[PDB]
Amino acid sequence: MSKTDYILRALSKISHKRWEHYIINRVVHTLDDPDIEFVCQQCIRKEGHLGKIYLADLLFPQLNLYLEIDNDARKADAVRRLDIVEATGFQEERIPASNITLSEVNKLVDEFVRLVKDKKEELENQGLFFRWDYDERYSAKKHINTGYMAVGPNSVFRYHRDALQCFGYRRQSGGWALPAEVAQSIGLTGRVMVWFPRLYEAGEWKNALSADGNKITEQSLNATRNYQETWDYRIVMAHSRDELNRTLYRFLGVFAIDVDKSSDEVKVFSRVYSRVNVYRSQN
Amino acid sequence: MSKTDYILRALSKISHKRWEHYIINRVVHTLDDPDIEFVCQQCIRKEGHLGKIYLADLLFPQLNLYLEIDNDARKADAVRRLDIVEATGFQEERIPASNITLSEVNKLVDEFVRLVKDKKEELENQGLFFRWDYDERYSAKKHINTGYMAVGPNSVFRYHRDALQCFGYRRQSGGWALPAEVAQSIGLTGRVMVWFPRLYEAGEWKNALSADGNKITEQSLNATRNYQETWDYRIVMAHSRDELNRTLYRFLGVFAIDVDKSSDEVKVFSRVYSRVNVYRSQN
Repeated sequence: MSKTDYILRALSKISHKRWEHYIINRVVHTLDDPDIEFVCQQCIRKEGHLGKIYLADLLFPQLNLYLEIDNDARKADAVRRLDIVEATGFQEERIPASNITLSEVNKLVDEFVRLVKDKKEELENQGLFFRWDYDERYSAKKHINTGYMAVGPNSVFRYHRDALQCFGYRRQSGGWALPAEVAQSIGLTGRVMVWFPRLYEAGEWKNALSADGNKITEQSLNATRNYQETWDYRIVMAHSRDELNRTLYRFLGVFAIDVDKSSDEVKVFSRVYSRVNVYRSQN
Repeated sequence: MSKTDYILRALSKISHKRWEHYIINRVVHTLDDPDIEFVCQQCIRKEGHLGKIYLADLLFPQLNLYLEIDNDARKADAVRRLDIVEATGFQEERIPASNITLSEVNKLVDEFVRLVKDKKEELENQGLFFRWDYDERYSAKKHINTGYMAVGPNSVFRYHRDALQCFGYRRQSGGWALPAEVAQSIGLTGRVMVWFPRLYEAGEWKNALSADGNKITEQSLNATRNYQETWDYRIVMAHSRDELNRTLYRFLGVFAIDVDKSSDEVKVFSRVYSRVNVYRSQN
């Protein structure tokens, strides 16, 4: 789907909520910068472990900013396809969709579009800002540039071959063991794999994700596939879906078996690191 | 329906056509002037007697400007509710919805929004520009100010009492005879009425409007209501409908019986004047 195709669907998909459509459409158009990513109607986890999902109306991946304008339909469904993103150290600006006039409302938008304008001066003054690159939407490139990978809007991957490239894949269905070299290089101590899990009942696994974002539970339905956990860390790239029901893999963080809580039938993994360095064979 | 309610439905009703929604929404927002009327998806007759209806995407009543971006669904239906407007001496600017990039497309919008910007400098320099007045959307006020009334977006009226006020109604179902005073005052010579016709089969009349806009045909179904035309001019304010199926009365022009072509059963009226002065008992 083309960038414009993307841009044109983004602005036009918000016709349910009339107030939201205005304010979204105003700001994006107002701003008139095609070097700036924006996401619409992205469900979200916010600061503090709450298990509560919020709907962010505008999110700018490349600045840690989202706009909120104050739904159980979407929230329940996105969760259902793990279409969530953890937006921590993400600035929240807000706009009230009640008890206000347009002349004030698009004053706020006028103010907020300055933020977006000004919070990009910093990232350009500090040489951290990298112009929106749509065609590398779901690739490694960003991550190899940065050298690390956090939970966020950025760490999403179309295919397995795309996340494994951040961990030395040169050539990857199911799981991939990092070579002991890279494992140690990126600063994980042990025996380490990337896991591409389903986080629901699927074939022979009834898996699950805590509301927290912080505990994976996995339960084998078939028992000939009960096993002993030999891995010290799992880097988890969970199966999830688009608004258009396409498969993406979301980086959930680096997890590790909780051994007391775990069993042969039912293992429990806790989240240990919410980011991870990425491996380039350098210096 | 509130102005904002209007403004917010206007921008948000265009989600069928993705290219159109962008360009509409860009320009209106881009322009950011609440002292400017705009209409969306207004079907239209254009220069030269063609009987061909076009869809104008943006129309600014208070400047004779509409934007077109290049449908049989709407066209057929609007006609069906006489939701047409004759836009003559109306400037046409155009934008191609095919074989173009966004960076160019919103260049055009950037240019076109200058026109809208600059074609309002004239009407302010020449003291003719009167800031958008939504709550008098369908009233007489405009017309009493101007002193005359043309076919156009402006000459539309919620109730009969609203058009008859332009012709001396002080207090009006069916037809209203202008007093001989006003008839002569506004410069029509004869015996003159305002007609509020249905322009289709309705109860005891199978009426019709030529594709031209220029000939009303009326045929009595009941025959005890065949009559001799005694009126010299009919000022016609035709029954029509909103996008939301509310009744409005559109000024079609000043018409007169074509006597050769007419009959007892079936009278034919031709359009003689496409505007009309309006009566104030002055000087």
